[PDB]
Amino acid sequence: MKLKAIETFTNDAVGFVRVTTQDGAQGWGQVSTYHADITCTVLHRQVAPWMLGQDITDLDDLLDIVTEREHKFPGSYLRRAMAGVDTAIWDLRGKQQGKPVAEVLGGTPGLIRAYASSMKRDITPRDEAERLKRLRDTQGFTAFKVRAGAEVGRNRDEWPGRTEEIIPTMRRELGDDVDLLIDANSCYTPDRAIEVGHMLQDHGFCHFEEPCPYWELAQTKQVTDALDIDVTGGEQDCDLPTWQRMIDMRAVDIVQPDILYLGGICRTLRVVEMARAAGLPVTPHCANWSLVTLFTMHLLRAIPNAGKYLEFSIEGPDYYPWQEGLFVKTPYEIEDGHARVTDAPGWGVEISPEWLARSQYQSSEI
Amino acid sequence: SMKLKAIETFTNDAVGFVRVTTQDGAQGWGQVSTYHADITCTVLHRQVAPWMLGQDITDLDDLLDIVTEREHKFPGSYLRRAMAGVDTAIWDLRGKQQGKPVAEVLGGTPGLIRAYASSMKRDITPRDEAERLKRLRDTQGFTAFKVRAGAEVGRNRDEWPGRTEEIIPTMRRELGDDVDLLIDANSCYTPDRAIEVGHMLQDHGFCHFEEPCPYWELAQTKQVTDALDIDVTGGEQDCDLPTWQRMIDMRAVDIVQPDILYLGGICRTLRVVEMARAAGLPVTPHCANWSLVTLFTMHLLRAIPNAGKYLEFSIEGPDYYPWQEGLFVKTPYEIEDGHARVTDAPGWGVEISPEWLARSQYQSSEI
Ligand SMILES: [Cl-]
Ligand SMILES: [Cl-]
Ligand SMILES: [Mg+2]
Ligand SMILES: [Mg+2]
Ligand SMILES: [Mg+2]
Ligand SMILES: [Mg+2]
Repeated sequence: MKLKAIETFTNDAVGFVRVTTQDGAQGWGQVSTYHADITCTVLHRQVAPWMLGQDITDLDDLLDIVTEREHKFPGSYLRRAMAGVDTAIWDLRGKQQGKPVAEVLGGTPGLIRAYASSMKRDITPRDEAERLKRLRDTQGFTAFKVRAGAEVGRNRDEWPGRTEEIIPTMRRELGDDVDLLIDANSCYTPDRAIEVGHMLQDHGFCHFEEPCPYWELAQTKQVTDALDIDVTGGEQDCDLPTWQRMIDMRAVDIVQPDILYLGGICRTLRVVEMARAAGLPVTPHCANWSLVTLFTMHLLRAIPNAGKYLEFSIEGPDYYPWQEGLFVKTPYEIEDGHARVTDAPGWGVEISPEWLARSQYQSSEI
Repeated sequence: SMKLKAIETFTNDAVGFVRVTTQDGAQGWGQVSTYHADITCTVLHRQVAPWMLGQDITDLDDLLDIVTEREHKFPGSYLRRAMAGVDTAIWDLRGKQQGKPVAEVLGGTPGLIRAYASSMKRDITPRDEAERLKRLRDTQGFTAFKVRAGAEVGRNRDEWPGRTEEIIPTMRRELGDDVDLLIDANSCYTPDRAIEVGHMLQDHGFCHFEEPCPYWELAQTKQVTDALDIDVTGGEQDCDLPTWQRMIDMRAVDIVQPDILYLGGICRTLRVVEMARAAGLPVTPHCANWSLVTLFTMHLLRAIPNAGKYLEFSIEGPDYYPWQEGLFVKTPYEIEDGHARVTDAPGWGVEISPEWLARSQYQSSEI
């Protein structure tokens, strides 16, 4: 229908969005995490003005108008902001139809296999394998991702030999009955990445993520065509034209869009379409317990070319202190290695009234 | 001293200035890109200052790369708009430390730069547009003029039926045969429609066709460039260096037009200038208002080896840019027979208005 108001409730780490249509119906979404306060300022300054009082039936076209009206601001922030209104609108639709978003998207509620994703690089290989082994046995995870090199470390490792050690260590401690994934986070050059690539293949890994600087498509494509193991990437890509370019030249084997970094469900679905047309699987990026993971769970239960599993961060409050207490009831309980999309209308989650009380509020209305 | 001790911003919603201070106490003034400058300044302190404070600014290029790598999850305009403010303040500091205008620090010399009168309006009839530009031709001495075609990112639609068809011959008729005529479509057309418009431009001697197609569709722009004889230009919204490399490598345009502040500063703009230089392409930067962006461009144009034909010079008044009034103690934009001037004053050679600063929103970061 038509939007009458857009409100944001945020702190520096995460911000939630509530949209209200003319008839009074409301929906809840979330902008991308990290510097969420800046993102919400951008939302009211450059997104709300173009969406308020407009028909949201053709959301794709409306979001395009936003980016065209703000064409002088290509990049992350505008899209992180857009994602908040988009996701709130989908929650609205689900609640209006009495269906979870997965169903509105043409899918069905149910379980989704998840892979335990480690975010740490400072942690020692021994301690990593140890905590992931406990999760394998207590939570039922059958897929695990660890870190390689140093974050955008210009070919330098977290420390001499960490990557060499962590590769075999993980396969040794977790056994041969689990899937192993690794993420270099744009640390290596095509050649250094190829070196590491072989060490990975020798130990059974099946996922080599962001081996080279993500903005250097060519370098990445060199690794992808040089290795047999799957090379993946795309989490930092929020530009659709660049997405099409990446998929046409096939710089990767698996595409990994982040629903919120990309600009919402609608825009992510465009990448999903580009991916299937090229016959590529979609394994989204979602690295924390904000709503980004839940949004991805609904998406994976609806798209025809979904990857093998849902990225599920296994970090605690020491890494993500801000994600504690966000919801009345967490939607992230794991059941034998799987997450669950329930039949609750919309996203099926409630933002903590206490968290909202402490948030910074801002509204845009017509 | 070459180590930053502090970074301060003075801003309002339209424009924000940056002052940097080295450990020895030396200071330089720069500016972040205009428009939602308050947000840009917030981004500057949150995502730029933390990586630059306390560091040696001798190799500013590498330091700026570190900023983009540390903030790799934030590709896009805002981070670069913020970085541009620290970068330009550092160049002012260097010029002042050396007693030289930035143009000289960059390897160039002070002097005149030919400017082209740039109209920003589409909601102005071809008749009134020609009239005001003709008067500027006679009173200011401009010999180059740029007007607008189509509707801004108008999806092939014109501001109104037939406006572009009328404005082309009107400018040539009214301004005469002895002036250069440029036009900017601001991403309005599809390649086919742009080519039709291109033919009209060529039929009336225009020499510059800017941003004919959506700027993010390099292949579309290239099709136009390849089909038309008239120079096709673009690049003002491009802040990504690898995209710049792709655009130049594929020869999508005939003239590159980086905006010093949208691109992230002088250092980063110089990287694009070099890409263009090696490829044999000229550089005609974008600078659309009387904030410091135009002055920064003036200094750059007095130094690069592959400069284009002229400096973009906005001729809009306070009805269009109310916020650019009273920014400086003395305007650096007085025109002399169609030319702007870079003086030998150290640094940028300008002083921010104390009154404007008094009314600004202040924020500082220091170590
Ligand atoms: Cl941005
Ligand atoms: Cl860049
Ligand atoms: Mg990753
Ligand atoms: Mg391969
Ligand atoms: Mg232009
Ligand atoms: Mg040509």
